[PDB]
Amino acid sequence: IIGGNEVTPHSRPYMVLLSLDRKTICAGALIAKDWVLTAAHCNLNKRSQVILGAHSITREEPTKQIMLVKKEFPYPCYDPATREGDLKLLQLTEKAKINKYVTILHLPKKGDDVKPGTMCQVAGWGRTHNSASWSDTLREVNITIIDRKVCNDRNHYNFNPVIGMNMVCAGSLRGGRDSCNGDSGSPLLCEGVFRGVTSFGLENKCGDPRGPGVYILLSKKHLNWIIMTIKGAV
Amino acid sequence: IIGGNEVTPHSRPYMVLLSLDRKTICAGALIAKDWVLTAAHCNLNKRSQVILGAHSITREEPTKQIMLVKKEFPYPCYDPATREGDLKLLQLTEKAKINKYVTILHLPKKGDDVKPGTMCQVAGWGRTHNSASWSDTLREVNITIIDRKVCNDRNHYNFNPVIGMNMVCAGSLRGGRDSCNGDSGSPLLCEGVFRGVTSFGLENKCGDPRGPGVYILLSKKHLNWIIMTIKGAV
Repeated sequence: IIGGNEVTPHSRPYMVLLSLDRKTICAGALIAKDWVLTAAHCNLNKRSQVILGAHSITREEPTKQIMLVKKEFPYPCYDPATREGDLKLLQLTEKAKINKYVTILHLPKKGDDVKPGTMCQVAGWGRTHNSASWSDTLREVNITIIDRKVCNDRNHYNFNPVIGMNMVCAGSLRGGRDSCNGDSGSPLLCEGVFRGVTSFGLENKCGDPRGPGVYILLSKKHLNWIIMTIKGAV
Repeated sequence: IIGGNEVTPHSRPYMVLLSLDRKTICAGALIAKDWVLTAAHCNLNKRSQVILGAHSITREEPTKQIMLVKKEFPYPCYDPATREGDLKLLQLTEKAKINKYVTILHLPKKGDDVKPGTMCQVAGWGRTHNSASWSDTLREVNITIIDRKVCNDRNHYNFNPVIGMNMVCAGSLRGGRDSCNGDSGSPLLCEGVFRGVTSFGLENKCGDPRGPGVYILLSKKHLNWIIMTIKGAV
């Protein structure tokens, strides 16, 4: 997260810290006791870890719950080329113990787009401005969705890549306010409601005006798949 | 087809006439002896007929090879909301008789994106100008590829629907030359190469400058699905 601030320890109990390996981490959201929603491009291995109730990566916290992935459910229509439908569902081998520091983030009751100018927040352990490595403590920044037509104009992504109707832009026309490397998969909340999944921006150009954050919109389509997968398995 | 002309009987032996029902028809392309490529939104029913070597819908022709669909293969990631990935492979119960009036249209070698200004054409038995009734004879129109960026400008689709990198726009800036209802599924030919499949325009406004024809681009992802589907047997 760039241009944000360190949140109050455990003030965002739905945040999931995904420790992929020693060189990369991602974020996610607990949408069910045994289900985590993250980005499809976030690669997991035997060295990865799904941590709940955390604030600091290193610090040993009693609230943390390190869970295991029973099975990965990437969005079948994911297109790694443009990062379309960049969503992946993590089924946990055991139900997370829901409490005050570990809670569920409910899905959007409807999959409607987000109007430009709406205010949204984004949390994560990704890198910041004055740093190259990830942030040890959770951070969040306030941003605003940019009209997707602007998201595609010459001052921005300029059809490279194209931002479709299942994606939202958000950040700042001036920049400085944005999610970075490590925040991928972080749940995008607008006006207090889960609306998207952090997907991508300009490589190494986090916070740069031309690369406002891009999030997968929890549209009707995506929503129907998510719900179908939670109940489809056992 | 609007703004075109009646082709020479059987001068486009690769064209497939899809008689869906009594109220609707579509077009397609014979990409293999027993394989027809058409649009996913073209609905077929028990009494639908895949007519080959046709020119007239009504008139009786000895070059016609009335076929039947053995199984439909719609694009697994086709989105009916945005007509995204609007494609469908039809497997015929029996292979066709390749002759002078019945040919196989070759698949693109590379899933390139046609450059703006390129000359292309489209044939179909769809409706024409001032003549709301579906043409009885096959027709083709010479069209040009319209820059995707322009295809999304305010003076056009204005990012709604949004035309992605997997879709191309062709027709005319001044309008008048465009594919129409009934021409769905028809193959887009550019420089003599199969480059796309007819998908949509503007409801009852084909030929309108504001809404140039949108064609699914035969990109790599799409071509692979095609080549991967045929080989599959079970």
